[PDB]
Amino acid sequence: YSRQRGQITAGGQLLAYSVATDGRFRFLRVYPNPEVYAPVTGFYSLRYSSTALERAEDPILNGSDRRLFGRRLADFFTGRDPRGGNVDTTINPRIQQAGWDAMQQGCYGPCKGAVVALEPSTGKILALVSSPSYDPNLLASHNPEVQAQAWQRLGDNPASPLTNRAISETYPPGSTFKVITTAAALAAGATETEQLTAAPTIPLPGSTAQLENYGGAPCGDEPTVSLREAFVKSCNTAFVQLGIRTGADALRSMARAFGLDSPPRPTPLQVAESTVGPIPDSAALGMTSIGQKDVALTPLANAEIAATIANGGITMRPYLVGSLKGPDLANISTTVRYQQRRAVSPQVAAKLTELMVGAEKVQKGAIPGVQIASKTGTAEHGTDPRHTPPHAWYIAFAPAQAPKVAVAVLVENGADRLSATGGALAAPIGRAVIEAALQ
Repeated sequence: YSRQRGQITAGGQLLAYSVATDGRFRFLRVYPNPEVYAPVTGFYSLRYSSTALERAEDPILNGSDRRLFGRRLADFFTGRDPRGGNVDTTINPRIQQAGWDAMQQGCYGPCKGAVVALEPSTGKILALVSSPSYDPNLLASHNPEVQAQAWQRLGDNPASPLTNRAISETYPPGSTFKVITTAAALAAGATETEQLTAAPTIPLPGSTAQLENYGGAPCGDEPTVSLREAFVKSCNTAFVQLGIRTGADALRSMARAFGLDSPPRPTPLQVAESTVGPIPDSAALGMTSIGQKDVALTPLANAEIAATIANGGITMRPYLVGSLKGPDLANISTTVRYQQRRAVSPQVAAKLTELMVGAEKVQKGAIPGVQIASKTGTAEHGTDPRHTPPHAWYIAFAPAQAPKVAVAVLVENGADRLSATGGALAAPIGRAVIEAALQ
C-alpha cells in the first residue's frame, strides 16, 4: 500500500485505480463505477484482502510479477516511483452499463440475477453483470470500522450482493435447457418435422407426478405438433416425451459436449461447475429434459451454450483478460483465443439457430434490421417450486446469420404468468444488451 498499484481497465476506461493519499497506507484504491463493475474488479481491502481480478491479477497489479521485476528493480535503483502493471479486460463498458441499467429498471424496480455477454468467435467476456451489487469503495476504506461494518452489512444481507451471480451461482435453466434436449435429439437423428405430443399434461413414468405445459394449454389444436413447432412454442410435454425418447445417456453426453459436468477453466476468475445431474430414473429424465430436477447452470454457462451455437458448434474458451501490461504500458502478455471443444456439428448448430430464430419471433426491444436467435423460459426452484415465483431466463445471439454477441439473462423470481413462455421480463433486458453490443 506503499507503492502505486496498477489499473484494471475496460474499453480504455478505468475500472479500478489507486491514488496517492496522506494515509499511513499511502495508496487508496478507487472504483469509479463501483456497483456496476464489482463482479469484474472485486475489492482490494486492508483487512479483507482481495477478490475477483484484484485477487487473480494481484502480482501484476502490485508489481511483484516475475515478468515485471526488471522494472521495479530499475525503479529502486534510479529513484523513480514504482508502479504496478495494468490489466486490460475484455469488458465493453457500453455493454456492461446497458446490462446493469436494464437489470436496475427491468423488474418494475431493480432485478436480482445476472447478465453475461460473450463474443462467440473469440470467447471474449463483454459483460459480466450481477444484481444486486455492492460498492468496493467501502472495503477499500482505510478505516478499520468502515470496512468491518460494510463487511457485516453485506454478509448479513439476505440478497447476498457480494455474490457474483454470473459465475459463482448455479440455477435451474428450465425451458432454456430444451436447447440441449433438442441438440441431443437432432444428433441422435431426430428431425424438426417429426411429430410429438401436443397434450396439455403428460404422466412421468414410474411416478405419480405429471408435468404440464405452461398455462395448462395444449401445444396446438392438433393431436401432435412438429418438433420445430414444439420448440418455438416451448411446449413442455413434447420435450418430456422427446427427452425420454432420446435417453439419459444421450442427454448427459450432449450436456457434457456443451460444457456441463466439466470443471470450468479459469477466466482467470473461477466459474462454478454446471451439471445435468445424475438422472437416477426416467421421472428425473422427464424433468431434466425441460431443465428441472438436478440441472444447474451458471448464467455464463447458459451464455456459452448460445455462443457455441452462434459460432457454428465450436465453443471458444471464455476469457476476461485481453492483455497484461507494465507500468509504462509495454506488453507483458496478450490472451490468444482457443477453440475449447466442438459441441455439435455445423449442421446441428444451423438447425438450432433456425429454431431459435423461430422462437425469438414468437417482441419488446426488438432491433430494426437485426435478426435475433433466442430462447426464453422460466425455471422452478427451491424446496417449494410449485408456489415460489420461477426464474426468468433469456439466452440469445445476434445477428443470427453472422453473430457478434451472445447473451444470457437470468432474472431471479422474474417469471411471468401471462406471456407465451412466462420468461418475458428477461427478454427486453437481453435485447438492450444486444443493441448496446451492435451499436
